Amino acid sequence: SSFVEKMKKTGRNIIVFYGSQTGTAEEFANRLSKDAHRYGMRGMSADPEEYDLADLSSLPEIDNALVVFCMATYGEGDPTDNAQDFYDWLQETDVDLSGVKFAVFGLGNKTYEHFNAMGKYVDKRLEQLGAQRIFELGLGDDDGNLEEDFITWREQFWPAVCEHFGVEATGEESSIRQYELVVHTDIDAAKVYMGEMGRLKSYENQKPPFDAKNPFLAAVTTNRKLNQGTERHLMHLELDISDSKIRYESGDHVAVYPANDSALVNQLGKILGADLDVVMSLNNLDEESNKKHPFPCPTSYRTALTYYLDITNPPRTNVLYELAQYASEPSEQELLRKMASSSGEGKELYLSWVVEARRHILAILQDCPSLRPPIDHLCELLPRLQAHYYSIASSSKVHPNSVHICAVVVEYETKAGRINKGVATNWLRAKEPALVPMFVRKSQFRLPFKATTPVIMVGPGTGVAPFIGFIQERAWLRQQGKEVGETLLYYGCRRSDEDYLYREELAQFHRDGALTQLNVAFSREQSHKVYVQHLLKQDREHLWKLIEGGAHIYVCGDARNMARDVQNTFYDIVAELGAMEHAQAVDYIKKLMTKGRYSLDVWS
Ligand SMILES: Cc1cc2nc3c(=O)[nH]c(=O)nc-3n(C[C@H](O)[C@H](O)[C@H](O)COP(=O)(O)OP(=O)(O)OC[C@H]3O[C@@H](n4cnc5c(N)ncnc54)[C@H](O)[C@@H]3O)c2cc1C
Ligand SMILES: Cc1cc2nc3c(=O)[nH]c(=O)nc-3n(C[C@H](O)[C@H](O)[C@H](O)COP(=O)(O)O)c2cc1C
Ligand SMILES: [Ca+2]
Repeated sequence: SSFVEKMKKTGRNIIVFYGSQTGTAEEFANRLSKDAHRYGMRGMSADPEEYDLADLSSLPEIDNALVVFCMATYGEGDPTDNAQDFYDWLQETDVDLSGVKFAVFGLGNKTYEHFNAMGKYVDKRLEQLGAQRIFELGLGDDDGNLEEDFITWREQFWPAVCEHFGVEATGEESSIRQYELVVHTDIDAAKVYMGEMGRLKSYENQKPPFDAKNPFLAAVTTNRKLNQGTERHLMHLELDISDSKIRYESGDHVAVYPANDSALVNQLGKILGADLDVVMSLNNLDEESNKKHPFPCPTSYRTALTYYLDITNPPRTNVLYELAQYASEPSEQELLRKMASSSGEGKELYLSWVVEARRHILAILQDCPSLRPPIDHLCELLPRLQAHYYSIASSSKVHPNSVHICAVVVEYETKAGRINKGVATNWLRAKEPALVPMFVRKSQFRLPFKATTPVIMVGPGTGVAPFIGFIQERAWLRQQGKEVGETLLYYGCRRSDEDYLYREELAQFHRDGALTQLNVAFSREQSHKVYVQHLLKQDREHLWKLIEGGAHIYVCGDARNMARDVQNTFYDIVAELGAMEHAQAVDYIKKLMTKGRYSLDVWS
């Protein structure tokens, strides 16, 4: 299957590939594909992995061929896994792509080292190869508002396509269902999905290998509150992976498929007067597509809203639009409709009423009571429930049959006056010591190859997680008689008497000599604030010495402000004691990252 041939046979001329890991690039690519119709074109969205991009040179065979790439960037400016083959292709190929027309929208996050590196590389590479850019590279920023970055970009993409191929707005704009409903009245239980992903019964009859499509149901053997206060809830979990064949190393991530709050799901059924226990199936009206269902079908609505659908984040604009038609009351519909406009008051109303106020789907149906959409249409609009990532807090050398998690429970109050709860954390929190569907995702965050190499670990708050495993492995290495270099932890929290994670464990590790140094910064213990970077600055002399000697630096935690301040402080350090300019120090540090001596495991 050549993607070009498939376009020819299904009559399409616009193909939008998506580089996606948590499914955002997918919806974006899907939304572009459906837009084609308004401009007299026929487009399709596709997963690059399922094809050979070297076929891009056969695109001229289709009249008015146009390829659009929605690419997301991951770990150290790399391609999502489904686009690794494509990336590999782009670097070794020197094929001539004259005649190919393209546009690229990258999904990125300014708070990461290589911002939108994938999108930038694809766009730059296609031009070098000869293709013709039909519109400027799009730079979505998940730190600002990705959605807005998208609709803004889209609004200027279509017109630009219209002007190049000589087409126009068919005017037409009638919401088209992508799936068709079918109720299953006479259905056996052995044929109904109860929340497993991929293969039916995969949860009950567990067989390896276990990965994202076949999660291992680990038993929760330990779940204890790590902090003293009751204002927040930091917890430590231990997951049994015995009999799973799963392997991991300190630094890797453990992902889990949670379930929504059962009461919130019930509230939804009640505000839609829908019997959630009705088994059903949603079939793709495009018989030639691979996505026969938006999620494992057949399955009840309850199972769908609890295990396969994201009903907690703020809905994207295109979702608020389709739902407007179910708003009888004049003023409520008004509200919803505009919320999709590019800019104007509509952008502002969306950011304020939906995003800032953090209104989820229920919250909306509650603040627009006239709005009574059918449960099956909603089930098609909403995004999939994603796996959630946590930095493994254990060393496989010490706990080969157990994966540890250190996490803070997300719970806060919204402007709208509701109590918002985090899906995975509240779900994990209610797990009594009983199963969690998980899988390990390999990372590049790793202890030095040589045990004698020093390590500087900077992890405030839950950022301390991967380091708990690092410390265990380093203590275990001293025990096996190996010589180990210095091991310093720069931890931080608010008050030694409230959120000091693993206080006794770390204190004990230090007493034993495993932890060479334990430096904690309490940000709210005195007048002003003490952060990890301040302690890092004070130790400039020693850190420089270790750094000049070949030490490995690790930073884990808040990506927004922490990661950048800690890095700014390491800049100053190298600049002050390295006898060089700031800009040379920035170079210095950035070189360490490429040598693998300054590793980052940051999130937000
Ligand atoms: C590679 C990686 C590693 C990670 N490692 C860890 C780890 O070791 N430990 C850990 O605890 N977490 C970690 N995280 C964060 C973790 O994956 C989840 O995002 C977190 O546990 C929250 O999930 P949730 O499902 O409970 O929240 P969700 O339901 O997904 O909700 C989260 C969203 O709620 C919003 N939010 C949170 N607090 C507020 C507030 N006061 N006001 C307004 N909005 C708010 C934010 O917009 C946030 O994006 C990691 C993330 C990545 C990508
Ligand atoms: C582990 C991880 C690593 C990331 N690395 C980068 C990065 O290097 N550069 C960047 O611009 N954005 C980075 N991001 C942000 C994503 O690119 C952004 O959230 C995007 O919307 C994800 O798209 P997806 O849902 O389609 O996979 C990262 C996100 C995660 C969870
Ligand atoms: Ca010290």
